[PDB]
Amino acid sequence: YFQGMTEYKLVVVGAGGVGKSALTIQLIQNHFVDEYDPTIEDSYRKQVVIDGETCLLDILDTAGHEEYSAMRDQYMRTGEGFLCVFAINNTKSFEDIHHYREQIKRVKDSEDVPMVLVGNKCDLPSRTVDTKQAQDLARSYGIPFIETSAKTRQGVDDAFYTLVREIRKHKE
Amino acid sequence: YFQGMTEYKLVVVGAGGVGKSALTIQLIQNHFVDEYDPTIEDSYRKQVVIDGETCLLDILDTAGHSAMRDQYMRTGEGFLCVFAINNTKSFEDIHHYREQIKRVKDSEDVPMVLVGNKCDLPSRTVDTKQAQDLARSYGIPFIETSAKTRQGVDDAFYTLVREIRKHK
Amino acid sequence: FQGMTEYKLVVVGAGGVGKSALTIQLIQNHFVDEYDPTIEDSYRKQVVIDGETCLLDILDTAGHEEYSAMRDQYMRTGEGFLCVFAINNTKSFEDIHHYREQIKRVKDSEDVPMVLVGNKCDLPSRTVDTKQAQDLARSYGIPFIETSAKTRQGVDDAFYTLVREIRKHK
Amino acid sequence: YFQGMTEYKLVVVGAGGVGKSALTIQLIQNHFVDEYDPTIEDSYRKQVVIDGETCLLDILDTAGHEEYSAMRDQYMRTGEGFLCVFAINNTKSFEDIHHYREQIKRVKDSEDVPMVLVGNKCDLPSRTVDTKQAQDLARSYGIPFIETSAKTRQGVDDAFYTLVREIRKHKEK
Amino acid sequence: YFQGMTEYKLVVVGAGGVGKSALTIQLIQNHFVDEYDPTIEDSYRKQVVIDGETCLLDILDTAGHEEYSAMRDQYMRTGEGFLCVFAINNTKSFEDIHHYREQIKRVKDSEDVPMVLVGNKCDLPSRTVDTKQAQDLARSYGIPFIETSAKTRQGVDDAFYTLVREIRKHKE
Amino acid sequence: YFQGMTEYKLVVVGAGGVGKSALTIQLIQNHFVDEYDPTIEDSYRKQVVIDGETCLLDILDTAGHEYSAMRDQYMRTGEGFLCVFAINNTKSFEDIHHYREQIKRVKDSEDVPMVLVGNKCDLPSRTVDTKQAQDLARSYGIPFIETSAKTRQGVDDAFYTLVREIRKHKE
Ligand SMILES: Nc1nc2c(ncn2[C@@H]2O[C@H](COP(=O)(O)OP(=O)(O)NP(=O)(O)O)[C@@H](O)[C@H]2O)c(=O)[nH]1
Ligand SMILES: Nc1nc2c(ncn2[C@@H]2O[C@H](COP(=O)(O)OP(=O)(O)NP(=O)(O)O)[C@@H](O)[C@H]2O)c(=O)[nH]1
Ligand SMILES: Nc1nc2c(ncn2[C@@H]2O[C@H](COP(=O)(O)OP(=O)(O)NP(=O)(O)O)[C@@H](O)[C@H]2O)c(=O)[nH]1
Ligand SMILES: Nc1nc2c(ncn2[C@@H]2O[C@H](COP(=O)(O)OP(=O)(O)NP(=O)(O)O)[C@@H](O)[C@H]2O)c(=O)[nH]1
Ligand SMILES: Nc1nc2c(ncn2[C@@H]2O[C@H](COP(=O)(O)OP(=O)(O)NP(=O)(O)O)[C@@H](O)[C@H]2O)c(=O)[nH]1
Ligand SMILES: Nc1nc2c(ncn2[C@@H]2O[C@H](COP(=O)(O)OP(=O)(O)NP(=O)(O)O)[C@@H](O)[C@H]2O)c(=O)[nH]1
Ligand SMILES: [Mg+2]
Ligand SMILES: [Mg+2]
Ligand SMILES: [Mg+2]
Ligand SMILES: [Mg+2]
Ligand SMILES: [Mg+2]
Ligand SMILES: [Mg+2]
Repeated sequence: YFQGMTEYKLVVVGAGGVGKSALTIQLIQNHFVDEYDPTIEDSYRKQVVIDGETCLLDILDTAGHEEYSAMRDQYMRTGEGFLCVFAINNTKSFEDIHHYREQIKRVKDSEDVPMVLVGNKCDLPSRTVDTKQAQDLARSYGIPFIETSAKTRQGVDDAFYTLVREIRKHKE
Repeated sequence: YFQGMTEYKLVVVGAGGVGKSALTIQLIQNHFVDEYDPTIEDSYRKQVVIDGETCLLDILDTAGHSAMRDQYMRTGEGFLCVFAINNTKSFEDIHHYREQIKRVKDSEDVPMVLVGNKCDLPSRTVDTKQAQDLARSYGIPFIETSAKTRQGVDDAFYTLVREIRKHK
Repeated sequence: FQGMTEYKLVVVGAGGVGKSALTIQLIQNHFVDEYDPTIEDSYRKQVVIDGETCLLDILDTAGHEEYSAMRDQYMRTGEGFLCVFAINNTKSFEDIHHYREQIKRVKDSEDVPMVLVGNKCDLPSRTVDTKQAQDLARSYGIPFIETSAKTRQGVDDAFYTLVREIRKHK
Repeated sequence: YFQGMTEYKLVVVGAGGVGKSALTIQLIQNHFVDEYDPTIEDSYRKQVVIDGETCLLDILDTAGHEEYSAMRDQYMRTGEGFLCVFAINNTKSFEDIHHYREQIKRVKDSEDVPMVLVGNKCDLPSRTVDTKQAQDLARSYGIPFIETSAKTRQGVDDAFYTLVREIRKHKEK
Repeated sequence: YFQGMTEYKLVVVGAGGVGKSALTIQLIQNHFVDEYDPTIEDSYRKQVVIDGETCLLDILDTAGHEEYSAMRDQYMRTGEGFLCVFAINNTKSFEDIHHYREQIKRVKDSEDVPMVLVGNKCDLPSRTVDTKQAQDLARSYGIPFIETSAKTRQGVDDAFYTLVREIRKHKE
Repeated sequence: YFQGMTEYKLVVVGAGGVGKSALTIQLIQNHFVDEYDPTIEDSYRKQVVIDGETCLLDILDTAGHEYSAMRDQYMRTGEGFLCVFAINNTKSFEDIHHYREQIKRVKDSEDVPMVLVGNKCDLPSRTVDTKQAQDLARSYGIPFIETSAKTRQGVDDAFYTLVREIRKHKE
């Protein structure tokens, strides 16, 4: 019997300063955070309707650089789906993506972990990572790619909702 | 791909005067209709959330008292079979509604809920136990309702949606 | 703001008083006619109470349970308690004292958010008068609400009132 | 041009103790008030959907007996529709209804004022006003009658929603 | 009396590849479809509140080039309002608009059919159709013009809600 | 006791043509108004959820250039103010200090909930630098948000941020 809404555990990962927090806060509060306040670990909750199903999103916002690596392994084990975020004006953040992905696959001992590749800050004019390169990378992993802006809200709901759909597909 | 909410086609049947319209209008408008205006055929819609899933209920309210009857039985996915707990004849009619539905749909396992309406009234002629035994014999849920007090109204419709979902 | 406020509610009272039926009416808008004894079950629902969005975590307990350290442990997680009796069952009403003492013991406090709930008000076999229950609640400084899980009278109100009691305490 | 939801100013009137406040608080908070705390004047707001239209209910809960009569005139002038409440166990409250209706018509200087007759406390066993008598009275005025219980919530939404429907009919005249 | 929400039958028309599907999917799923999968015929539904009225939108997503022309006439007869979509980087799609409009008017035997002119892909830098020219075209038909991006979601709700308002004006 | 949702009286001020109406209509109707129809006075309402609290927003849309007793009246009744300039209109930005001083004078307070709004951020012809606006907002101790009534960038955020500023002030 139904005891309450389905819950999804989402984890947002990626390099320092790519906009992990800004994406999450835009989703939760409809607020753009202009300041750069480095994260240690924050967790958020939101109830949404996706494809006609009520969902409770539990979202873990992670540090760009995680010092205690056992803590990183713990959230990778518990997370059901991952947003892997880079910034489209930060080539290094893009090159870091494969490390996040490998870490997740290693910890979960699986090649098929729900994930979405997110190219954030698409509102900025100084793009250094081409859409084509990101799409090719996502295709090589068999995952969706979405361009986002925490500032304009382009793609924000879509990135989170797409990840829930990937989790749902994986469980079906 | 998701093209919009799930739709459920529900049909409310039973003898004249048992409260089919009053149940439906209570669900849709939160209004109790005190007058008895016999129905020909009316259809209503409401979006609800049941067990975390959004769905569009299409509800067909039928006349108590035949090609038109067959047509709505064919299109219906689930049926509320309503009698009034102060009307023994309406209860005895339930067997006929059930057989008609099974015949038309060519199925033994058609989502249905047995509804004993007007449970607010003191002059009960149909025992709860008798209705429960009948529902058990059909393998369907039984619910007592009052379109006047709203007791069991949402439950009757939501239960029927749950029966459709089980069947699908 | 990291998301809605959560409230941990625990439903206690004697065997058969309608703790599960009240909870399932809240969650599913369904009346359960069958009596399936509970050990421990948990439910969740988001509601709006006094303009504030709340996530309710509801723990539905066993009415017949000997001393358990494990019982004490889950009860200690509760922020507020519905203490339920049935208005046709005098012994369930007399057992309310025991539930109240248990809650005070486990929470190690005299001031625990609670609501007294007199369930099955639809039945003709009332043995506990409204005034007696109101007097008991007044003696504890808590609200009394009469409910019927069958008609749904007072169901939302019992849970929402408990949330208001928790908010007052915080 | 849409500037936000339509607002309806609803006023709840009737004799002392008939359950005006209990009805309103049941609507607003889903809470039954067992205590009898006599009202002076309180205002409540709730957004609801009625017949597919979103609207803001501004509800003025009044005193049974209003001492300052200019204050009474003021809310009757501003009110767009009125719930006239009696209690089904209180014959005097029912006999008062005609006078509340006449007071409203006098203040508004109109014969066609949106109103609903509400017979409250229908959960109680010692009924002194028969349903038929209330229905006959409502029919004589051309208005809806609804039986309510602020305790069980029977008819509560219906009473308020029906009044909004009466206001809409009057406005669409 | 009231038997449940008002239903509006909306039809999305225009040249191949202008973003008819992408607009509809953005509205329904808050998802941007990056791939180009040519449509035959798809129908979608959504309940929304527009100007305080609860509406059930039935949206018919059409093919750019309709081969069976009796099928085209049938959906034009049943549709209550039309989004006529072009892409602001595709001059040909803009020059085609008058053909779609004439088809609709011919089938409905009316000069007063609820319609909105939609200039889609306004996120792209390679604009070939000037806003002023589109506004002038809309003005010549007596209909609203809205610039949209199925990608950023700019104007998407507005285009559909504006069409519902046009239908309501025609019904009253 | 709870009598229904909390109401917030918001007032939108700023020079003629900066997009006060367009911002408000975007919020209320999800509609971008392309035409320039000068405002006299309009009031709008919307119920929203902000940080888990249901709020009724009462929004007063004002004339760029005002009868000054009428101006004083809405400034007295307003609980919070969006002070709007257009990022392509230097003069509208220079006017901001006058609106702020008027509000502080009328409300006889140095601590009035306000948000500085740089509107039309979709346009390419920017004449007011973000740094200058941020410095000005910081000098007043208020939030700064860039908006576009056209793209809807920042629109909800401007109004919701102002409600959060009012809530902070009311404790
Ligand atoms: N223009 C623009 N700036 C953005 C966007 N997302 C984030 N930023 C900015 O980039 C900076 C870093 O954002 P932040 O969310 O803190 O990054 P983070 O990835 O959470 N960092 P950390 O790993 O240290 O926790 C902030 O100044 C923020 O305003 C975006 O989409 N567009
Ligand atoms: N007391 C009470 N009266 C009820 C209840 N349900 C319906 N009624 C009353 O019974 C009468 C008939 O109800 P109605 O809805 O019209 O019945 P129906 O089954 O739709 N009739 P038909 O088959 O002619 O369309 C009315 O006077 C109505 O108010 C109920 O639960 N309790
Ligand atoms: N008439 C009526 N029966 C009720 C009501 N609430 C519960 N019941 C019935 O009482 C029986 C026991 O209810 P239930 O919810 O299982 O009780 P419980 O308090 O959860 N029992 P346990 O402690 O063993 O888990 C069931 O048959 C149920 O239908 C009520 O308000 N009215
Ligand atoms: N049983 C029952 N009691 C009710 C009902 N409505 C109100 N009461 C009770 O009757 C008493 C008076 O109710 P209240 O709402 O204060 O009445 P009022 O009309 O607002 N009084 P006043 O005119 O002084 O403000 C309270 O004790 C209340 O609990 C009802 O439907 N059922
Ligand atoms: N950048 C951008 N691309 C868009 C936009 N809308 C659509 N596209 C892209 O344009 C292509 C065609 O879009 P699609 O929705 O299939 O077009 P259509 O009008 O439905 N095609 P058809 O008539 O064949 O069914 C896809 O690659 C899609 O991603 C938009 O607003 N911006
Ligand atoms: N590109 C763009 N144009 C905008 C934006 N906001 C407003 N405009 C345009 O600017 C013009 C003036 O907008 P309007 O809302 O009337 O300004 P106002 O500040 O309310 N004027 P007034 O003080 O006379 O009432 C209109 O043509 C409108 O479309 C925006 O964010 N971007
Ligand atoms: Mg961070
Ligand atoms: Mg009928
Ligand atoms: Mg139990
Ligand atoms: Mg009162
Ligand atoms: Mg297509
Ligand atoms: Mg203006």
